[PDB]
Amino acid sequence: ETGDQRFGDLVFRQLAPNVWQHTSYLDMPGFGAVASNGLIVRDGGRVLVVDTAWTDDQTAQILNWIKQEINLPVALAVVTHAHQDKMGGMDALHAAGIATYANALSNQLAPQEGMVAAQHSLTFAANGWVEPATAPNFGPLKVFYPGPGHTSDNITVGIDGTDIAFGGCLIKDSKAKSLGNLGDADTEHYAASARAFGAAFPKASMIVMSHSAPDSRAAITHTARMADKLR
Ligand SMILES: O=C(O)c1ccccc1/C=N/n1c(S)nnc1-c1ccc(C(F)(F)F)cc1
Ligand SMILES: [Ca+2]
Ligand SMILES: [Ca+2]
Ligand SMILES: [Zn+2]
Ligand SMILES: [Zn+2]
Repeated sequence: ETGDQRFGDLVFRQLAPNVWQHTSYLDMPGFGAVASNGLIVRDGGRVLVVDTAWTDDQTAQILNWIKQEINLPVALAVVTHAHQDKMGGMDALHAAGIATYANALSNQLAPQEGMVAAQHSLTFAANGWVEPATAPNFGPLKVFYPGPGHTSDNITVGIDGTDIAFGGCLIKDSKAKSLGNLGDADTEHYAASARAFGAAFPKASMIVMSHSAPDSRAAITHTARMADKLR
């Protein structure tokens, strides 16, 4: 709590001199607020965003918070897979004139998932690293596709010059008792994908994820341990 800022429906937490976490909440009618996290990154004189909020209105609130608190232009956004918690606000980013980037497969699945596709598609080598020509001027964002897990399209992001990596919805916290909704999951490859994310970002000590508070690297090995049990 203490330290967090609220702006409309959203909550913001500073993780590092130039990195903040954004949290938005879906109101599940019977259940109440379900939190989802993304990241905001100040890169010199511009801002980069990872993930939308659940809805367009909430995504607009992120951008307005950036305008109010950082007052630097948002140069691009990258969304980490084609479900509502990470791509629900695409229309808001587009309306705001932010260039948007997603895994090619996310963009291909988006219509069927009821999401709006990003403008640009990222592609990935066999070793999981983004093909650099598809991610121009990403500054410190290092984008890595670990393999199928939470979904087949899930990607992850590390921030150069920080100790932070973002596992999105693939990674659960180190006290988690399950892997959550596995309805679109690849149960066979999940564990290796979790470990691959760990290997991509070997010096990250702060692991940020969609549905828990930032954790140590314990979150990675813990998720992989649970995932091992799906085979
Ligand atoms: O199941 C979990 O792991 C979990 C745990 C805790 C909080 C959220 C989630 C899952 N959120 N989520 C992911 S991750 N990908 N998609 C969705 C989603 C959820 C609801 C809707 C709906 F309610 F609005 F329909 C849509 C998407
Ligand atoms: Ca919409
Ligand atoms: Ca689905
Ligand atoms: Zn999902
Ligand atoms: Zn999620």
